[PDB]
Amino acid sequence: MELESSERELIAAEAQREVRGNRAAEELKRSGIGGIYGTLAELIKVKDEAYALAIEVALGNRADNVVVEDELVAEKAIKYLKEHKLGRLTFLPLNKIKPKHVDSSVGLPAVDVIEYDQKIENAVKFALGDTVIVNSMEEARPHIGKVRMVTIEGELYERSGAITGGHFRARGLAVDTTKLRL
Amino acid sequence: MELESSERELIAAEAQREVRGNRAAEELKRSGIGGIYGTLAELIKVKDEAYALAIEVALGNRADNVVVEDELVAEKAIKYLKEHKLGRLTFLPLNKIKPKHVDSSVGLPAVDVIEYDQKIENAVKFALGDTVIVNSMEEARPHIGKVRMVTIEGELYERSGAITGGHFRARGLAVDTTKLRL
Repeated sequence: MELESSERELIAAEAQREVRGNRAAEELKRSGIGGIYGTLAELIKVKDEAYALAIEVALGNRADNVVVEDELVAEKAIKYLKEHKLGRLTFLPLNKIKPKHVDSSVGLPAVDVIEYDQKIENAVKFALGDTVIVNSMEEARPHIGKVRMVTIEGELYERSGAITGGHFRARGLAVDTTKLRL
Repeated sequence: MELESSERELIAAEAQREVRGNRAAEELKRSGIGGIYGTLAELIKVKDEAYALAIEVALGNRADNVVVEDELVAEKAIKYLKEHKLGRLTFLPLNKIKPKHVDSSVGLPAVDVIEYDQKIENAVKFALGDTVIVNSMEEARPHIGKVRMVTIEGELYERSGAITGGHFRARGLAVDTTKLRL
């Protein structure tokens, strides 16, 4: 991230996602259930640090979704979660999950700035396939409700028209600007 | 909820949503910004306790979304959140937000079991407008990816094909079945 504020935002966003979310995905890899690939967070790599915040924001909770071979794998995994009291997960079955697509030239498709195994493409395009990265809130307002957009600084415009904004980074304890304790 | 397990699930789901989520919506009502109606959680009432868990699950995080008059209200509110370091919110602008609709006879439309002010209908139908309530996971599998469904016991099938399941209720400390301390 170029700006300090952007870097702080990214660290904060990442920290908050860790607190929400459920490490149960790890326990699933010891269930013996085959056909579980992992979370999108484990499967997607950002190609360019300039878009790290945009991709974190555009993935949002989808980062914690678990990619699986099919709906049978999902139902088996859900039984395991229930039996072992491991909370909840969202599963993305490769044969069912519907890819989304960009249908405009408003900006840079988010999928262009990530790397992932072609095998899980349906899951990746479901999460990020119609997301476009734009530079600011100004260059976004005309398309609210018609294009999914994320700004470089981390505002999110769902295609539905839902708008998400504000700082990820918290206020924290105040720190004297004066050097009162050298 | 008929079953004890369902009631426990509902309490747990509600408690978990409270911990996630941000009470910043309350601070917004003191910003002087007009055209803010409140969160969907404050605006929707369940008509029948039998569907309380289904509606909690089908709303999910949308329960914390803030309904506003238009995108101008959203952008003003986002500036306020940033200035006062109040974290993030998702806004639903009534003039932009896209209602969803049920296009099948698979089961009971979720909107049929709630009450809400007609004024915010676009926001409510955006969240719940294509959700159908079905009785179990069995009566659901054929339509994975073509109908948004929630089971009475709280599994969620997004129209995309994403499947969410598992207990909301936590294991907790073990409790002797033996009466060892009368």
